[PDB]
Amino acid sequence: GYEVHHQKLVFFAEDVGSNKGAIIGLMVGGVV
Amino acid sequence: GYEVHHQKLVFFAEDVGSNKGAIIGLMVGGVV
Amino acid sequence: GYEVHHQKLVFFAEDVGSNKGAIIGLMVGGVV
Amino acid sequence: GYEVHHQKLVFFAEDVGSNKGAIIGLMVGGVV
Amino acid sequence: GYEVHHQKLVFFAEDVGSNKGAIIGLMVGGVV
Amino acid sequence: GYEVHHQKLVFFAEDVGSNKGAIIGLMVGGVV
Amino acid sequence: GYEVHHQKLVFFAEDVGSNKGAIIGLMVGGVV
Amino acid sequence: GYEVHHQKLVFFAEDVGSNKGAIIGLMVGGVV
Amino acid sequence: GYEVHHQKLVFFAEDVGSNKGAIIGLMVGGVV
Amino acid sequence: GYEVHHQKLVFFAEDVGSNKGAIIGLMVGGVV
Repeated sequence: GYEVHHQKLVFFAEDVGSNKGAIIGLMVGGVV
Repeated sequence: GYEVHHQKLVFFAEDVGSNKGAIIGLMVGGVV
Repeated sequence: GYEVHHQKLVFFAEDVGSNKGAIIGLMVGGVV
Repeated sequence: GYEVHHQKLVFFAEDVGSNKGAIIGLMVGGVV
Repeated sequence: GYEVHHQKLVFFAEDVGSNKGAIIGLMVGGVV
Repeated sequence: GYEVHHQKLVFFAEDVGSNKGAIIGLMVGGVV
Repeated sequence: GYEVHHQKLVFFAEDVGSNKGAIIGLMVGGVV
Repeated sequence: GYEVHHQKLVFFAEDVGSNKGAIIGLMVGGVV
Repeated sequence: GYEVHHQKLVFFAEDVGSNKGAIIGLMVGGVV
Repeated sequence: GYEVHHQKLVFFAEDVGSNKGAIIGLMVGGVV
C-alpha cells in the first residue's frame, strides 16, 4: 500500500504530438 | 509499500514529438 | 519499500523528438 | 528498500533527438 | 538498501542526439 | 508516393505486454 | 517515393514485454 | 527514393524484455 | 536512393533483455 | 546511393543483455 502527502505542482504541457508513453509530474508507483 | 512526502514541482514540456518513453519530474518506483 | 521526502524541482523539456527512453528529474527505483 | 531526502533540482533539456537511453538529474537505483 | 540525502543539482542538456546510453548528474546504484 | 506489390505474410503475436512501440511484419515508410 | 515488390514473411513474436522500440521483419524507410 | 525486391524472411522473437531499440530482420534505410 | 534485391533470412532472437541499441540481420543504410 | 544484391542469412541471438550498441549480421553503410 501507499501514501502521498503534502504536494504542490504547476506543470504545463504546451505541445505534445503523439505521446504514447508518459509525461508525468510526479509518478509514484504507476505503470504506463 | 511506499511514502512520498512534502514536494514542490513546476515542470514544463514545451514541444514533445512522439514520447513513447517517459518524461517525468519525479519518478518514484514506476514502470514505464 | 521506500520513502521520498522534502523536494523541490523545476525542470523544463523544450524540444524532445522521440524519447523512447527517459528524461527524468529524479528517478528513484523506477524501471523505464 | 530505500530513502531519498532533501533535494533541489532545476534541470533543463533543450533539444533531445531520440533519447532511447536516459537523461536523468539524479538516478537512484533505477533501471533504464 | 540505500539512502540519498541533501543535494542540489542544476544540470543542462542542450543538444543530445541519440543518447542510447546515459547522461546523468548523479547516478547512484542504477543500471542503464 | 509509393507502391507495394505481391506479398504473403503469416505472422503471430502470442503474448505482448505493453507494446507502445511497434511490432510489424513489413513496415514500409510508416511512422510509429 | 518507393516500391516494395515480391515478398514472403512468417514471423513470430512469442513474448514481448514492453517494446517501446520496434520489432520488425522488414523495415523499409520507416521511422520508429 | 527506393526499391526492395524479392525476399523471404522467417524470423522469431521468443522473449524480448524492454526493446526500446530495434530488432529487425532487414532494415533498409529506416530510423529507429 | 537505394535498392535491395533477392534475399533470404531466418533469424532468431531467443532472449533479449533491454536492447536499446539494435539487433539486425541485414542493416542497410539505417540509423539506429 | 546504394545496392545490396543476392544474400542468405541465418543468424541467431540467444541471450543478449543490454545491447545498446549493435549486433548485426551484415551492416552496410548504417549508423548505430
